[PDB]
Amino acid sequence: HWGYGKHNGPEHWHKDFPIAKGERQSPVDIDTHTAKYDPSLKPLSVSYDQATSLRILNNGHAFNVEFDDSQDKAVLKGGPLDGTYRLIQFHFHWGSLDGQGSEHTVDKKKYAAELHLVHWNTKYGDFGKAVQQPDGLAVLGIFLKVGSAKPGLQKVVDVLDSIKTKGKSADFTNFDPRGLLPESLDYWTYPGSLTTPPLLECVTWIVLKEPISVSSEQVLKFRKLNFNGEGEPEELMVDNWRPAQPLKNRQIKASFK
Ligand SMILES: Cc1ccc(S(=O)(=O)NC(=O)Nc2ccc(S(N)(=O)=O)nc2)cc1
Ligand SMILES: [Zn+2]
Repeated sequence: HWGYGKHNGPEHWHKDFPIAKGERQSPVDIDTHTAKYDPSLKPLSVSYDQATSLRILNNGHAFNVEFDDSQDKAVLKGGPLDGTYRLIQFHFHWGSLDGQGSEHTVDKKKYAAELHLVHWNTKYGDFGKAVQQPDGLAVLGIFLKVGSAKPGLQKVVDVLDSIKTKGKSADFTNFDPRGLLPESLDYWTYPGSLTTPPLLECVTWIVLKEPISVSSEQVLKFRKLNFNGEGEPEELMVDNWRPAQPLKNRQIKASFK
């Protein structure tokens, strides 16, 4: 019964998930002047050409577009990563207003939303094992700002009416996640966690510098989703973001000067 409300929100999570106050929690503020360029960081390799999307699910906190991760079909490699990480799902976090919604912040700036492409390290065999490892996951984070529409997002937006409430899913095949990527793959990277319960400290975060633009109409449709199940009182799925957590003993590295 954790959530994003007054009585079950991020400030309450530590009672069920003590790791909420751990040493490598996410998200964080990215202080751009303190992040250090790391010349040894390899270029990021995003290989989504063979992606097989399957389904879209409202899980009561966000919506997940799920992929077939039983073969190396859509993988993330390079950058700070050792080995091959398979795409399992993507989802977003967003606000009730355009001035908030992202989890990561940049010099304390909040974006309207944040896209998370979640990948797991193939050396651990499946997602459940990977989340128990400090290098188990790689999440590619992409900021959304409100401006021009993102054409590649529209197919997602248009199916949302069919998964309005918690527990609803719909077929979502042949979706190409390359249409959600910005031009540049310049990034910041640091060791962190899942940003929702169970908050496991198993994530290498790769957060892209360049946001994508989405239209006001696109984000408004995100905000029509429901946290609640069908036949329960309507509570709009908005402000499903965790705020910035203490950086503690971590350095954020940049791939770019
Ligand atoms: C092993 C296992 C653990 C947790 C789940 S889950 O579906 O209940 N939770 C989960 O997937 N959490 C999660 C949390 C945060 C993020 S995030 N927001 O950091 O990208 N992605 C996924 C499933 C299998
Ligand atoms: Zn997320």
